[PDB]
Amino acid sequence: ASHLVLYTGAKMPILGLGTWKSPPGKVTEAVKVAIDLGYRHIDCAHVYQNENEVGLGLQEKLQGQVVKREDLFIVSKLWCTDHEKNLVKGACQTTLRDLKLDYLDLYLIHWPTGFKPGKDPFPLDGDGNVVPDESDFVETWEAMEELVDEGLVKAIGVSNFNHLQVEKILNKPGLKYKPAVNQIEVHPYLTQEKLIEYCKSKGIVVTAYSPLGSPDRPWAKPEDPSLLEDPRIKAIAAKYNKTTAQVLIRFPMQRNLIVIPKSVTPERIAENFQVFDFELSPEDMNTLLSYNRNWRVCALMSCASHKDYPFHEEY
Ligand SMILES: NC(=O)c1ccc[n+]([C@@H]2O[C@H](COP(=O)([O-])OP(=O)(O)OC[C@H]3O[C@@H](n4cnc5c(N)ncnc54)[C@H](OP(=O)(O)O)[C@@H]3O)[C@@H](O)[C@H]2O)c1
Repeated sequence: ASHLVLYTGAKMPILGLGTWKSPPGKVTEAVKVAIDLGYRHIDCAHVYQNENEVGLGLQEKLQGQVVKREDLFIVSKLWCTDHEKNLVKGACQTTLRDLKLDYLDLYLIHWPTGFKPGKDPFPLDGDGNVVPDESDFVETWEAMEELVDEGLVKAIGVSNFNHLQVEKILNKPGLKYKPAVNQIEVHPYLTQEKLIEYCKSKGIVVTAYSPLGSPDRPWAKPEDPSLLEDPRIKAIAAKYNKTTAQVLIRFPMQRNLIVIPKSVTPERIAENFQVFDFELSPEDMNTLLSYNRNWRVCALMSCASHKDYPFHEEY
């Protein structure tokens, strides 16, 4: 479509640049190059440790009159150690200052899981699992609502919430704003049609993260399945005279999901924008959907015992 529309009215660009694992000394040029290629949406997060450097690229493009702030759709996320209601405004302000922006277009609760506050991002105990705080994400949701009320963010949403977690927000007494977006892992090996269908029935947009399976994820050990080099999808690419990457990016788009592929490589940032020039015929769509192995790349195993760990539920 080019954009999907959130329930607030705001047009959210269907393709965005992902910045997880984009190193601080590469992400400014990547952001700059992307905006030069026409990307108008950047997905960021406090925990990626490069929002300052994202802010540099953006500032350059905005002072250089290459883009108007209204044309940009910048997303960031509230980290797990900042879920306590009193910590939320502070975390949104750090992110705003680092990004050098006055408001965010979308701010997401990054994971349902609140971790014990402190500077350490993943506070681990002696057994090695993560330490929980004393908060419920419904209380965090309320402080996220105050950010809308003050004009710090134009829309709020969640990420990696299962449908019962989304339900607990939707059914909250006093709910002022509902999640405009649920950003979740989606790719052939985790097609997520139940959660997607659910959010779509509730009028929540879906952003598919890790559209290519994340080759650069630290935990990639040699025996892993590589979506990009899986001969089956490379074959349907060959037919399309498109790459495995461009077709794995076209797939969520054809499902009416926002896609945010990550690349710091200029050439691949341009290739990933070169997806608006074709359609996959319905057999192809069915051929990729049938690869649902329910293979998660972002499982957060360290937090599997957490009361709000999202993935013990089916969807
Ligand atoms: N909410 C959440 O919990 C959450 C979790 C994970 C990810 N996300 C978001 O989703 C974004 C994308 O997911 P991801 O970074 O995990 O992985 P991804 O987009 O599936 O894959 C990124 C990897 O694939 C490579 N790649 C990108 N374009 C390519 C192309 N055109 N051809 C060949 N290889 C290509 C990248 O290499 P180079 O970068 O070296 O080019 C990088 O190694 C993240 O950056 C982040 O913003 C959100």
